[PDB]
Amino acid sequence: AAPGKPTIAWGNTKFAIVEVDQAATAYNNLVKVKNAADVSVSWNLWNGDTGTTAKILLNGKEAWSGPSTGSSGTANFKVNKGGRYQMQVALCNADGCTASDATEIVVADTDGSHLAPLKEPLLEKNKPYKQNSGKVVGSYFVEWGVYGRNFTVDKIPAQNLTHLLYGFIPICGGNGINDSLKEIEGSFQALQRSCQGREDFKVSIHDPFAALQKAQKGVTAWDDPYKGNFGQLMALKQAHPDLKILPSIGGWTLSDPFFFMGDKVKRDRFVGSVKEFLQTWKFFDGVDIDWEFPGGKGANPNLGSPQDGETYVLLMKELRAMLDQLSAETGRKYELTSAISAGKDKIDKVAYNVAQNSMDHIFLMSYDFYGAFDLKNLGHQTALNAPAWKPDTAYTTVNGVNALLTQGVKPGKIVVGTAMYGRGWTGVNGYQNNIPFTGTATGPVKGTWENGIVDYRQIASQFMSGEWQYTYDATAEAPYVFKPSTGDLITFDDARSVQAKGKYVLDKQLGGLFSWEIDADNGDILNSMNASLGNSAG
Ligand SMILES: CC(=O)N[C@H]1[C@H](O[C@H]2[C@H](O)[C@H]3N=C(C)S[C@H]3O[C@@H]2CO)O[C@H](CO)[C@@H](O[C@@H]2O[C@H](CO)[C@@H](O)[C@H](O)[C@H]2NC(C)=O)[C@@H]1O
Ligand SMILES: CC(=O)N[C@@H]1[C@@H](O)[C@H](O[C@@H]2O[C@H](CO)[C@@H](O)[C@H](O)[C@H]2NC(C)=O)[C@@H](CO)O[C@H]1O
Repeated sequence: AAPGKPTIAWGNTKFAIVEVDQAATAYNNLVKVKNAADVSVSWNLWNGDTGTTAKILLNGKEAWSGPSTGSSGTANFKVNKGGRYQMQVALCNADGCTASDATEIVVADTDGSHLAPLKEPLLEKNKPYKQNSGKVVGSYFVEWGVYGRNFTVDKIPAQNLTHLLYGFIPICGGNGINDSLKEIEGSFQALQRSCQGREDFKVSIHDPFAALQKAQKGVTAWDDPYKGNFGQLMALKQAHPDLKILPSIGGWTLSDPFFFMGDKVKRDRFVGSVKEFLQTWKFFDGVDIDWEFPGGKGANPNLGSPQDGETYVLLMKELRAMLDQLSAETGRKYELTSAISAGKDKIDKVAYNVAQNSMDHIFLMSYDFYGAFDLKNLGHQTALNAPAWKPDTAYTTVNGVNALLTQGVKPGKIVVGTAMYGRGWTGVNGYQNNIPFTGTATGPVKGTWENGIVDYRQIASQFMSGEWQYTYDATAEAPYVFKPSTGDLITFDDARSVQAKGKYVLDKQLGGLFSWEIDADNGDILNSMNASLGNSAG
Protein backbone atom coordinates (compact mmCIF):
# COMPACT_ATOMS: atom_id res chain seq x y z
CA ALA A 1 0.00 0.00 0.00
CA ALA A 2 0.95 3.69 -0.44
CA PRO A 3 1.87 5.53 2.81
CA GLY A 4 -0.67 6.95 5.29
CA LYS A 5 -1.78 10.57 4.83
CA PRO A 6 0.34 12.89 6.98
CA THR A 7 -1.02 15.80 9.07
CA ILE A 8 0.96 19.03 9.00
CA ALA A 9 2.01 20.12 12.51
CA TRP A 10 0.71 23.48 13.82
CA GLY A 11 3.54 25.99 13.79
CA ASN A 12 4.72 29.22 12.25
CA THR A 13 3.74 29.61 8.58
CA LYS A 14 5.22 33.06 7.75
CA PHE A 15 8.87 33.37 6.74
CA ALA A 16 10.94 36.14 5.12
CA ILE A 17 13.65 36.54 2.54
CA VAL A 18 14.42 39.99 3.96
CA GLU A 19 13.92 39.54 7.75
CA VAL A 20 13.07 42.39 10.09
CA ASP A 21 14.45 41.81 13.62
CA GLN A 22 11.57 42.69 15.97
CA ALA A 23 13.80 43.86 18.86
CA ALA A 24 16.43 46.07 17.24
CA THR A 25 16.54 49.88 16.79
CA ALA A 26 19.68 50.15 14.59
CA TYR A 27 18.99 49.87 10.85
CA ASN A 28 22.01 47.53 10.37
CA ASN A 29 20.52 45.00 12.86
CA LEU A 30 16.87 45.69 12.04
CA VAL A 31 17.15 44.48 8.41
CA LYS A 32 18.68 41.18 7.45
CA VAL A 33 18.80 40.50 3.69
CA LYS A 34 19.14 36.77 2.93
CA ASN A 35 19.35 34.99 -0.43
CA ALA A 36 16.34 32.87 0.56
CA ALA A 37 13.87 32.46 3.44
CA ASP A 38 14.59 29.66 5.95
CA VAL A 39 11.32 27.74 6.09
CA SER A 40 10.44 24.89 8.53
CA VAL A 41 7.55 22.39 8.30
CA SER A 42 6.83 19.45 10.71
CA TRP A 43 4.27 16.67 10.37
CA ASN A 44 2.83 13.63 12.22
CA LEU A 45 1.40 10.45 10.80
CA TRP A 46 -1.49 9.16 12.90
CA ASN A 47 -2.47 6.22 10.63
CA GLY A 48 -0.58 3.77 8.48
CA ASP A 49 2.89 3.29 7.02
CA THR A 50 5.18 6.38 7.13
CA GLY A 51 6.59 5.63 3.66
CA THR A 52 10.28 5.78 2.76
CA THR A 53 10.68 9.39 1.48
CA ALA A 54 9.06 12.54 2.89
CA LYS A 55 8.77 15.62 0.58
CA ILE A 56 7.67 19.22 1.11
CA LEU A 57 5.72 20.42 -1.93
CA LEU A 58 5.00 24.13 -2.71
CA ASN A 59 2.17 24.27 -5.30
CA GLY A 60 3.14 20.66 -6.16
CA LYS A 61 6.84 21.37 -6.60
CA GLU A 62 9.37 19.73 -4.30
CA ALA A 63 11.26 22.13 -1.99
CA TRP A 64 12.82 19.46 0.22
CA SER A 65 12.94 15.66 0.47
CA GLY A 66 14.64 13.19 2.70
CA PRO A 67 14.17 9.76 4.23
CA SER A 68 10.96 9.16 6.16
CA THR A 69 12.24 7.64 9.42
CA GLY A 70 9.37 7.84 11.88
CA SER A 71 5.89 8.94 12.74
CA SER A 72 6.89 12.62 13.03
CA GLY A 73 9.36 14.66 11.04
CA THR A 74 10.72 18.16 10.47
CA ALA A 75 12.07 19.68 7.19
CA ASN A 76 14.26 22.82 7.19
CA PHE A 77 14.76 24.27 3.71
CA LYS A 78 15.21 27.47 1.74
CA VAL A 79 12.76 29.24 -0.54
CA ASN A 80 14.18 32.01 -2.74
CA LYS A 81 11.04 33.49 -4.24
CA GLY A 82 8.32 35.42 -2.42
CA GLY A 83 4.65 34.43 -2.52
CA ARG A 84 1.84 32.59 -0.76
CA TYR A 85 2.25 28.84 -1.49
CA GLN A 86 -0.07 25.86 -0.97
CA MET A 87 2.36 23.69 1.01
CA GLN A 88 1.86 19.95 1.45
CA VAL A 89 3.84 17.21 3.07
CA ALA A 90 3.85 14.03 0.94
CA LEU A 91 5.00 10.57 2.11
CA CYS A 92 6.10 8.27 -0.71
CA ASN A 93 7.16 4.68 -1.17
CA ALA A 94 7.42 2.30 -4.15
CA ASP A 95 3.64 2.00 -4.20
CA GLY A 96 2.89 5.73 -4.48
CA CYS A 97 2.80 9.12 -2.74
CA THR A 98 0.19 10.32 -0.25
CA ALA A 99 0.00 14.11 0.27
CA SER A 100 -1.36 16.01 3.25
CA ASP A 101 -4.09 18.63 2.93
CA ALA A 102 -2.50 21.95 1.90
CA THR A 103 -1.50 24.62 4.45
CA GLU A 104 -0.81 28.10 3.01
CA ILE A 105 2.59 29.44 3.87
CA VAL A 106 3.96 32.99 3.44
CA VAL A 107 7.43 33.58 2.04
CA ALA A 108 7.72 37.40 2.29
CA ASP A 109 9.79 39.55 0.03
CA THR A 110 9.90 43.34 -0.27
CA ASP A 111 8.23 43.50 -3.70
CA GLY A 112 5.07 42.53 -1.72
CA SER A 113 4.78 39.20 -3.72
CA HIS A 114 3.40 37.59 -0.51
CA LEU A 115 0.70 40.25 0.06
CA ALA A 116 -2.96 40.55 -0.90
CA PRO A 117 -3.40 43.74 -2.95
CA LEU A 118 -4.27 46.89 -1.01
CA LYS A 119 -7.23 48.14 -3.07
CA GLU A 120 -9.10 50.58 -0.92
CA PRO A 121 -12.10 52.73 -1.71
CA LEU A 122 -11.59 56.46 -2.39
CA LEU A 123 -12.31 58.60 0.63
CA GLU A 124 -13.57 62.11 1.25
CA LYS A 125 -14.10 64.01 -2.04
CA ASN A 126 -11.70 61.98 -4.18
CA LYS A 127 -13.25 60.84 -7.48
CA PRO A 128 -11.77 58.17 -9.77
CA TYR A 129 -9.56 59.12 -12.74
CA LYS A 130 -7.77 57.01 -15.32
CA GLN A 131 -4.10 57.79 -15.83
CA ASN A 132 -4.39 58.20 -19.62
CA SER A 133 -3.06 61.74 -20.25
CA GLY A 134 0.53 60.50 -20.29
CA LYS A 135 1.36 63.35 -17.80
CA VAL A 136 2.87 63.04 -14.30
CA VAL A 137 0.41 63.23 -11.41
CA GLY A 138 2.47 63.04 -8.21
CA SER A 139 2.13 63.62 -4.52
CA TYR A 140 4.24 63.13 -1.37
CA PHE A 141 3.19 60.84 1.50
CA VAL A 142 5.04 61.63 4.78
CA GLU A 143 6.34 58.92 7.10
CA TRP A 144 5.39 60.80 10.30
CA GLY A 145 1.80 61.41 8.96
CA VAL A 146 0.59 58.16 10.55
CA TYR A 147 0.61 59.68 14.04
CA GLY A 148 -1.20 62.94 14.69
CA ARG A 149 -2.34 63.39 11.10
CA ASN A 150 -3.67 59.78 11.19
CA PHE A 151 -3.10 59.39 7.44
CA THR A 152 -1.97 55.96 6.42
CA VAL A 153 -1.11 54.36 3.06
CA ASP A 154 -4.60 52.78 2.79
CA LYS A 155 -5.97 56.33 2.67
CA ILE A 156 -3.94 57.31 -0.39
CA PRO A 157 -6.12 57.74 -3.54
CA ALA A 158 -3.53 55.73 -5.37
CA GLN A 159 -5.49 55.16 -8.64
CA ASN A 160 -5.29 58.97 -9.11
CA LEU A 161 -1.50 59.20 -9.16
CA THR A 162 1.29 58.19 -11.48
CA HIS A 163 3.95 58.90 -8.82
CA LEU A 164 3.84 58.53 -5.09
CA LEU A 165 6.86 59.98 -3.26
CA TYR A 166 7.80 58.87 0.26
CA GLY A 167 9.06 61.76 2.45
CA PHE A 168 11.70 61.19 3.70
CA ILE A 169 14.59 58.80 3.72
CA PRO A 170 17.43 60.26 5.81
CA ILE A 171 21.22 60.09 5.30
CA CYS A 172 23.18 58.94 8.39
CA GLY A 173 25.38 61.44 10.23
CA GLY A 174 25.72 63.08 13.62
CA ASN A 175 27.17 66.42 14.67
CA GLY A 176 27.95 68.77 11.77
CA ILE A 177 26.16 66.47 9.29
CA ASN A 178 22.46 66.54 10.34
CA ASP A 179 22.42 69.60 12.60
CA SER A 180 19.16 70.85 10.98
CA LEU A 181 17.35 67.88 12.62
CA LYS A 182 18.15 69.27 16.04
CA GLU A 183 15.36 71.89 15.70
CA ILE A 184 12.76 69.11 16.03
CA GLU A 185 12.57 67.49 19.46
CA GLY A 186 13.96 63.95 19.48
CA SER A 187 14.52 63.87 15.68
CA PHE A 188 18.32 64.05 15.62
CA GLN A 189 18.50 61.47 18.37
CA ALA A 190 16.09 59.06 16.54
CA LEU A 191 18.41 59.28 13.51
CA GLN A 192 21.59 58.55 15.56
CA ARG A 193 19.88 55.54 17.02
CA SER A 194 18.71 54.22 13.63
CA CYS A 195 22.28 54.84 12.30
CA GLN A 196 24.13 53.21 15.20
CA GLY A 197 27.08 51.17 13.81
CA ARG A 198 26.34 52.47 10.27
CA GLU A 199 28.67 54.72 8.29
CA ASP A 200 27.87 58.36 7.84
CA PHE A 201 26.56 59.32 4.35
CA LYS A 202 24.65 56.02 3.97
CA VAL A 203 20.82 56.16 3.83
CA SER A 204 18.75 54.72 6.66
CA ILE A 205 15.11 54.87 7.83
CA HIS A 206 14.26 57.73 10.16
CA ASP A 207 11.36 56.07 12.04
CA PRO A 208 11.62 52.26 11.66
CA PHE A 209 8.48 51.74 13.76
CA ALA A 210 6.23 53.79 11.43
CA ALA A 211 8.03 52.34 8.35
CA LEU A 212 8.05 48.64 9.21
CA GLN A 213 6.25 47.71 12.43
CA LYS A 214 3.17 49.83 13.20
CA ALA A 215 0.02 47.70 12.65
CA GLN A 216 -1.89 48.95 9.61
CA LYS A 217 -4.74 47.73 7.38
CA GLY A 218 -3.65 44.53 5.61
CA VAL A 219 -0.60 44.08 7.87
CA THR A 220 -2.12 43.66 11.29
CA ALA A 221 -1.21 40.00 12.13
CA TRP A 222 1.66 39.74 14.65
CA ASP A 223 3.62 37.36 12.43
CA ASP A 224 3.33 39.51 9.20
CA PRO A 225 7.00 40.03 8.27
CA TYR A 226 6.39 43.65 7.09
CA LYS A 227 3.99 46.09 8.57
CA GLY A 228 3.91 49.90 8.78
CA ASN A 229 4.18 52.21 5.70
CA PHE A 230 6.54 49.87 3.84
CA GLY A 231 4.35 46.77 4.28
CA GLN A 232 1.35 48.73 3.04
CA LEU A 233 3.31 50.25 0.14
CA MET A 234 4.29 46.71 -0.90
CA ALA A 235 0.56 45.69 -0.88
CA LEU A 236 -0.30 48.94 -2.69
CA LYS A 237 2.22 48.04 -5.42
CA GLN A 238 0.35 44.73 -5.79
CA ALA A 239 -2.87 46.65 -6.37
CA HIS A 240 -1.16 49.24 -8.61
CA PRO A 241 1.73 47.68 -10.44
CA ASP A 242 2.21 50.73 -12.71
CA LEU A 243 2.27 53.31 -9.84
CA LYS A 244 5.85 54.61 -9.42
CA ILE A 245 6.72 54.73 -5.71
CA LEU A 246 9.91 56.76 -5.12
CA PRO A 247 11.81 57.15 -1.87
CA SER A 248 12.55 60.86 -1.41
CA ILE A 249 15.96 61.56 0.16
CA GLY A 250 16.37 64.93 1.87
CA GLY A 251 13.73 67.60 2.38
CA TRP A 252 13.98 70.69 4.54
CA THR A 253 15.48 69.04 7.62
CA LEU A 254 17.49 66.15 6.09
CA SER A 255 19.41 68.03 3.32
CA ASP A 256 22.59 68.89 5.32
CA PRO A 257 24.57 65.78 4.25
CA PHE A 258 24.37 66.67 0.56
CA PHE A 259 26.62 69.73 1.17
CA PHE A 260 29.54 67.32 1.92
CA MET A 261 29.20 65.23 -1.30
CA GLY A 262 31.87 67.21 -3.21
CA ASP A 263 34.03 64.58 -1.50
CA LYS A 264 33.70 61.67 -3.94
CA VAL A 265 34.48 59.21 -1.12
CA LYS A 266 31.21 60.31 0.58
CA ARG A 267 29.31 60.59 -2.64
CA ASP A 268 30.31 57.06 -3.73
CA ARG A 269 29.33 55.76 -0.32
CA PHE A 270 25.96 57.48 -0.58
CA VAL A 271 25.25 56.22 -4.11
CA GLY A 272 26.24 52.66 -3.20
CA SER A 273 23.93 52.86 -0.12
CA VAL A 274 21.06 53.92 -2.39
CA LYS A 275 21.68 50.94 -4.69
CA GLU A 276 21.62 48.65 -1.64
CA PHE A 277 18.46 50.30 -0.34
CA LEU A 278 16.64 49.67 -3.69
CA GLN A 279 17.91 46.05 -3.75
CA THR A 280 16.58 45.66 -0.19
CA TRP A 281 13.19 47.42 -0.58
CA LYS A 282 11.99 46.16 -3.95
CA PHE A 283 8.71 48.02 -4.00
CA PHE A 284 10.55 51.36 -4.69
CA ASP A 285 10.96 52.35 -8.36
CA GLY A 286 13.95 54.76 -8.29
CA VAL A 287 15.10 57.68 -6.18
CA ASP A 288 14.03 61.28 -5.66
CA ILE A 289 16.75 63.71 -4.48
CA ASP A 290 15.30 66.65 -2.55
CA TRP A 291 18.41 68.61 -1.77
CA GLU A 292 17.37 71.93 -0.27
CA PHE A 293 19.35 73.59 -1.74
CA PRO A 294 22.63 73.59 -3.77
CA GLY A 295 24.24 76.94 -2.75
CA GLY A 296 22.62 76.96 0.70
CA LYS A 297 19.71 79.10 1.98
CA GLY A 298 18.06 75.89 3.21
CA ALA A 299 17.50 75.16 6.87
CA ASN A 300 21.22 75.42 7.79
CA PRO A 301 22.69 78.96 7.59
CA ASN A 302 26.25 77.57 7.80
CA LEU A 303 26.08 75.35 4.68
CA GLY A 304 26.22 76.19 1.00
CA SER A 305 29.17 76.41 -1.35
CA PRO A 306 29.84 77.65 -4.96
CA GLN A 307 30.88 73.99 -5.67
CA ASP A 308 27.29 72.73 -5.04
CA GLY A 309 26.12 72.97 -8.65
CA GLU A 310 28.97 70.81 -9.85
CA THR A 311 28.31 68.32 -7.01
CA TYR A 312 24.60 68.19 -7.95
CA VAL A 313 25.38 67.36 -11.57
CA LEU A 314 27.99 64.68 -10.62
CA LEU A 315 25.53 63.19 -8.09
CA MET A 316 22.73 62.93 -10.67
CA LYS A 317 25.07 61.41 -13.26
CA GLU A 318 26.43 58.78 -10.82
CA LEU A 319 22.92 57.93 -9.50
CA ARG A 320 21.83 57.40 -13.10
CA ALA A 321 24.81 55.09 -13.85
CA MET A 322 23.90 53.15 -10.69
CA LEU A 323 20.23 52.92 -11.75
CA ASP A 324 21.24 51.73 -15.21
CA GLN A 325 23.30 48.90 -13.58
CA LEU A 326 20.27 48.04 -11.34
CA SER A 327 17.92 48.18 -14.26
CA ALA A 328 20.19 45.75 -16.16
CA GLU A 329 20.25 43.36 -13.18
CA THR A 330 16.49 43.37 -12.72
CA GLY A 331 14.93 44.29 -16.08
CA ARG A 332 12.91 47.03 -14.39
CA LYS A 333 12.74 50.67 -15.32
CA TYR A 334 14.00 52.92 -12.50
CA GLU A 335 13.45 56.64 -12.34
CA LEU A 336 15.71 59.43 -11.09
CA THR A 337 13.98 62.63 -10.05
CA SER A 338 14.67 65.69 -7.93
CA ALA A 339 12.53 68.30 -6.18
CA ILE A 340 14.13 71.73 -6.70
CA SER A 341 13.67 75.34 -5.62
CA ALA A 342 11.42 77.31 -8.04
CA GLY A 343 13.32 80.59 -7.25
CA LYS A 344 15.49 81.86 -10.12
CA ASP A 345 18.24 82.76 -7.66
CA LYS A 346 18.50 79.12 -6.55
CA ILE A 347 17.84 77.68 -10.02
CA ASP A 348 20.80 79.48 -11.52
CA LYS A 349 23.17 77.80 -9.09
CA VAL A 350 22.79 74.54 -11.05
CA ALA A 351 23.21 73.61 -14.71
CA TYR A 352 19.86 71.79 -15.08
CA ASN A 353 20.34 71.76 -18.82
CA VAL A 354 23.26 69.37 -18.14
CA ALA A 355 21.69 67.43 -15.15
CA GLN A 356 18.43 66.77 -17.04
CA ASN A 357 20.34 64.28 -19.16
CA SER A 358 20.44 62.01 -16.07
CA MET A 359 16.93 62.66 -14.85
CA ASP A 360 13.40 61.52 -15.63
CA HIS A 361 11.58 64.43 -13.96
CA ILE A 362 12.25 67.71 -12.24
CA PHE A 363 9.75 68.39 -9.46
CA LEU A 364 9.54 72.15 -9.51
CA MET A 365 8.70 73.38 -5.98
CA SER A 366 6.43 76.23 -7.16
CA TYR A 367 5.06 76.91 -3.66
CA ASP A 368 6.32 78.49 -0.38
CA PHE A 369 7.01 81.70 -2.41
CA TYR A 370 5.79 83.75 0.56
CA GLY A 371 4.63 82.96 4.06
CA ALA A 372 4.83 83.65 7.79
CA PHE A 373 8.66 83.39 7.53
CA ASP A 374 8.46 86.99 6.20
CA LEU A 375 5.95 89.32 8.00
CA LYS A 376 6.77 92.33 5.86
CA ASN A 377 6.49 91.26 2.24
CA LEU A 378 3.24 89.39 1.64
CA GLY A 379 2.24 87.59 -1.55
CA HIS A 380 0.66 84.56 -3.09
CA GLN A 381 2.57 81.44 -1.92
CA THR A 382 2.01 79.24 -4.99
CA ALA A 383 0.67 81.51 -7.80
CA LEU A 384 1.04 80.86 -11.46
CA ASN A 385 1.67 84.54 -12.36
CA ALA A 386 2.47 87.81 -10.67
CA PRO A 387 -0.57 89.73 -9.39
CA ALA A 388 -1.86 93.00 -10.99
CA TRP A 389 -0.59 95.09 -8.09
CA LYS A 390 3.04 93.91 -8.47
CA PRO A 391 3.79 92.54 -11.91
CA ASP A 392 7.54 92.37 -11.19
CA THR A 393 6.96 89.85 -8.34
CA ALA A 394 10.08 87.64 -8.28
CA TYR A 395 8.65 84.33 -7.06
CA THR A 396 5.96 82.90 -9.33
CA THR A 397 5.59 79.50 -11.05
CA VAL A 398 6.13 80.98 -14.50
CA ASN A 399 9.39 82.64 -13.39
CA GLY A 400 10.76 79.27 -12.17
CA VAL A 401 9.67 77.42 -15.32
CA ASN A 402 11.14 80.15 -17.54
CA ALA A 403 14.45 80.04 -15.62
CA LEU A 404 14.67 76.32 -16.41
CA LEU A 405 13.63 76.74 -20.06
CA THR A 406 16.17 79.54 -20.53
CA GLN A 407 18.91 77.21 -19.29
CA GLY A 408 17.85 74.78 -22.03
CA VAL A 409 15.81 72.30 -19.89
CA LYS A 410 13.38 70.38 -22.05
CA PRO A 411 9.79 71.33 -21.17
CA GLY A 412 8.68 67.65 -20.87
CA LYS A 413 11.03 67.17 -17.83
CA ILE A 414 9.40 69.91 -15.79
CA VAL A 415 6.66 68.88 -13.29
CA VAL A 416 4.83 71.89 -11.83
CA GLY A 417 4.15 71.93 -8.08
CA THR A 418 0.78 72.54 -6.37
CA ALA A 419 0.24 73.06 -2.63
CA MET A 420 -2.30 71.02 -0.64
CA TYR A 421 -1.89 73.55 2.18
CA GLY A 422 -2.03 77.33 2.64
CA ARG A 423 0.44 79.64 4.35
CA GLY A 424 -0.87 82.59 6.32
CA TRP A 425 -0.41 85.56 8.60
CA THR A 426 -2.39 87.13 11.45
CA GLY A 427 -2.78 90.87 12.19
CA VAL A 428 -2.42 92.00 8.57
CA ASN A 429 -2.89 95.81 8.58
CA GLY A 430 -1.85 98.89 6.58
CA TYR A 431 -2.94 97.59 3.16
CA GLN A 432 -4.37 99.65 0.29
CA ASN A 433 -7.24 99.26 -2.16
CA ASN A 434 -8.74 96.25 -0.36
CA ILE A 435 -5.67 94.13 -1.23
CA PRO A 436 -4.43 92.62 2.05
CA PHE A 437 -1.10 91.51 0.45
CA THR A 438 -0.03 95.19 0.23
CA GLY A 439 0.08 95.44 4.04
CA THR A 440 2.32 93.89 6.73
CA ALA A 441 1.59 91.17 9.36
CA THR A 442 2.27 90.80 13.08
CA GLY A 443 2.70 87.01 13.14
CA PRO A 444 1.77 83.64 11.61
CA VAL A 445 -1.85 82.41 11.24
CA LYS A 446 -2.86 79.70 13.70
CA GLY A 447 -1.92 76.46 11.90
CA THR A 448 -3.29 72.98 11.70
CA TRP A 449 -0.06 71.29 12.87
CA GLU A 450 2.37 74.21 12.95
CA ASN A 451 2.12 77.97 12.98
CA GLY A 452 1.74 79.72 9.66
CA ILE A 453 0.46 76.64 7.72
CA VAL A 454 -3.05 75.20 7.26
CA ASP A 455 -4.11 71.91 5.62
CA TYR A 456 -6.18 72.56 2.49
CA ARG A 457 -8.85 70.28 4.14
CA GLN A 458 -9.14 72.81 6.99
CA ILE A 459 -9.20 75.86 4.71
CA ALA A 460 -12.12 74.32 2.74
CA SER A 461 -13.85 73.10 5.87
CA GLN A 462 -13.32 75.97 8.36
CA PHE A 463 -12.49 79.16 6.44
CA MET A 464 -15.30 79.43 3.87
CA SER A 465 -18.04 80.84 6.18
CA GLY A 466 -18.78 83.65 8.65
CA GLU A 467 -16.46 86.64 8.35
CA TRP A 468 -13.98 85.06 5.89
CA GLN A 469 -13.79 86.79 2.53
CA TYR A 470 -12.82 84.57 -0.44
CA THR A 471 -11.18 85.99 -3.57
CA TYR A 472 -9.82 84.34 -6.66
CA ASP A 473 -7.09 86.50 -8.22
CA ALA A 474 -7.38 85.66 -11.91
CA THR A 475 -4.26 87.52 -13.00
CA ALA A 476 -2.00 85.57 -10.61
CA GLU A 477 -4.27 82.49 -10.72
CA ALA A 478 -4.44 82.29 -6.93
CA PRO A 479 -7.18 82.11 -4.30
CA TYR A 480 -7.02 83.64 -0.83
CA VAL A 481 -9.25 84.05 2.17
CA PHE A 482 -9.18 87.01 4.56
CA LYS A 483 -10.79 87.77 7.94
CA PRO A 484 -10.50 91.60 8.31
CA SER A 485 -11.29 91.77 12.04
CA THR A 486 -8.22 89.71 13.04
CA GLY A 487 -6.25 90.41 9.89
CA ASP A 488 -5.91 86.62 9.24
CA LEU A 489 -4.76 86.11 5.61
CA ILE A 490 -4.24 82.62 3.99
CA THR A 491 -2.74 81.93 0.54
CA PHE A 492 -3.32 78.49 -0.97
CA ASP A 493 -4.11 76.47 -4.10
CA ASP A 494 -7.69 75.47 -4.94
CA ALA A 495 -9.50 73.59 -7.72
CA ARG A 496 -9.39 76.65 -9.92
CA SER A 497 -5.71 77.67 -9.51
CA VAL A 498 -4.84 74.00 -10.01
CA GLN A 499 -6.95 74.05 -13.22
CA ALA A 500 -4.91 77.03 -14.35
CA LYS A 501 -1.62 75.21 -13.63
CA GLY A 502 -2.80 72.08 -15.47
CA LYS A 503 -3.91 74.14 -18.49
CA TYR A 504 -0.50 75.84 -18.48
CA VAL A 505 1.25 72.50 -18.28
CA LEU A 506 -0.66 71.28 -21.33
CA ASP A 507 -0.12 74.62 -23.20
CA LYS A 508 3.64 74.63 -22.56
CA GLN A 509 4.12 70.85 -23.10
CA LEU A 510 5.49 70.49 -19.54
CA GLY A 511 5.60 67.07 -17.81
CA GLY A 512 2.60 67.17 -15.38
CA LEU A 513 1.80 68.27 -11.83
CA PHE A 514 2.83 67.08 -8.33
CA SER A 515 1.82 68.12 -4.84
CA TRP A 516 2.88 68.42 -1.21
CA GLU A 517 1.48 66.68 0.86
CA ILE A 518 -1.21 64.06 0.14
CA ASP A 519 -2.65 63.87 3.71
CA ALA A 520 -3.66 67.56 3.61
CA ASP A 521 -6.06 67.36 0.60
CA ASN A 522 -9.82 66.59 0.90
CA GLY A 523 -9.82 65.33 -2.75
CA ASP A 524 -10.43 68.71 -4.38
CA ILE A 525 -6.81 69.37 -5.17
CA LEU A 526 -5.92 65.96 -6.62
CA ASN A 527 -9.25 65.76 -8.52
CA SER A 528 -8.35 69.05 -10.19
CA MET A 529 -4.79 67.93 -10.99
CA ASN A 530 -6.18 64.91 -12.74
CA ALA A 531 -9.02 66.74 -14.62
CA SER A 532 -6.90 69.70 -15.76
CA LEU A 533 -4.24 67.45 -17.20
CA GLY A 534 -6.94 65.67 -19.25
CA ASN A 535 -7.18 62.39 -17.39
CA SER A 536 -10.59 60.74 -18.08
CA ALA A 537 -13.04 60.14 -15.24
CA GLY A 538 -13.94 56.63 -14.10
C1 LIG B 1 4.32 72.88 6.11
C2 LIG B 1 4.95 71.51 6.06
O1 LIG B 1 4.29 70.57 5.64
N1 LIG B 1 6.23 71.41 6.50
C3 LIG B 1 7.02 70.19 6.52
C4 LIG B 1 8.30 70.36 5.68
O2 LIG B 1 7.71 70.31 4.36
C5 LIG B 1 8.44 70.90 3.26
C6 LIG B 1 9.45 69.95 2.53
O3 LIG B 1 10.48 69.43 3.43
C7 LIG B 1 9.95 70.48 1.15
N2 LIG B 1 10.25 69.26 0.40
C8 LIG B 1 9.40 68.86 -0.45
C9 LIG B 1 9.64 67.58 -1.20
S1 LIG B 1 8.03 69.83 -0.65
C10 LIG B 1 8.69 71.07 0.45
O4 LIG B 1 7.77 71.88 1.15
C11 LIG B 1 7.28 71.32 2.34
C12 LIG B 1 6.31 72.36 2.92
O5 LIG B 1 7.00 73.62 2.96
O6 LIG B 1 9.06 69.15 5.74
C13 LIG B 1 9.67 69.00 7.00
C14 LIG B 1 10.68 67.87 6.85
O7 LIG B 1 11.62 68.30 5.89
C15 LIG B 1 8.51 68.68 7.95
O8 LIG B 1 9.05 68.37 9.21
C16 LIG B 1 8.30 67.46 10.02
O9 LIG B 1 7.61 68.19 11.04
C17 LIG B 1 6.82 67.44 11.95
C18 LIG B 1 6.27 68.36 13.03
O10 LIG B 1 5.68 69.49 12.42
C19 LIG B 1 7.65 66.40 12.66
O11 LIG B 1 6.82 65.59 13.48
C20 LIG B 1 8.48 65.61 11.65
O12 LIG B 1 9.37 64.80 12.36
C21 LIG B 1 9.26 66.50 10.70
N3 LIG B 1 9.94 65.60 9.76
C22 LIG B 1 11.27 65.68 9.50
C23 LIG B 1 11.86 64.64 8.56
O13 LIG B 1 11.99 66.58 9.97
C24 LIG B 1 7.44 69.80 7.95
O14 LIG B 1 6.28 69.31 8.55
C1 LIG C 1 10.98 81.97 -3.36
C2 LIG C 1 11.77 81.50 -2.18
O1 LIG C 1 12.98 81.24 -2.33
N1 LIG C 1 11.11 81.36 -1.02
C3 LIG C 1 11.82 80.90 0.16
C4 LIG C 1 11.19 79.58 0.66
O2 LIG C 1 11.43 78.56 -0.32
C5 LIG C 1 11.72 79.13 2.04
O3 LIG C 1 10.76 78.30 2.67
C6 LIG C 1 11.06 76.90 2.45
O4 LIG C 1 10.71 76.46 1.14
C7 LIG C 1 11.07 75.13 0.77
C8 LIG C 1 10.61 74.86 -0.67
O5 LIG C 1 11.33 75.71 -1.58
C9 LIG C 1 10.45 74.14 1.78
O6 LIG C 1 11.11 72.93 1.56
C10 LIG C 1 10.59 74.55 3.26
O7 LIG C 1 9.77 73.79 4.13
C11 LIG C 1 10.41 76.05 3.54
N2 LIG C 1 10.98 76.33 4.86
C12 LIG C 1 10.25 76.83 5.85
C13 LIG C 1 10.88 77.09 7.20
O8 LIG C 1 9.08 77.06 5.64
C14 LIG C 1 12.03 80.31 3.00
C15 LIG C 1 12.91 79.85 4.15
O9 LIG C 1 12.26 80.22 5.35
O10 LIG C 1 12.62 81.44 2.37
C16 LIG C 1 11.91 81.97 1.25
O11 LIG C 1 12.54 83.15 0.76
